[PDB]
Amino acid sequence: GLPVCGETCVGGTCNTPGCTCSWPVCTRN
Repeated sequence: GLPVCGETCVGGTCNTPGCTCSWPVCTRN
């Protein structure tokens, strides 16, 4: 739930391990 992945996901997918797309920002927990 936290935007601490240093990654955006405009296209809908995140590449950082443990991160998922809270569109359009990658989040972890």
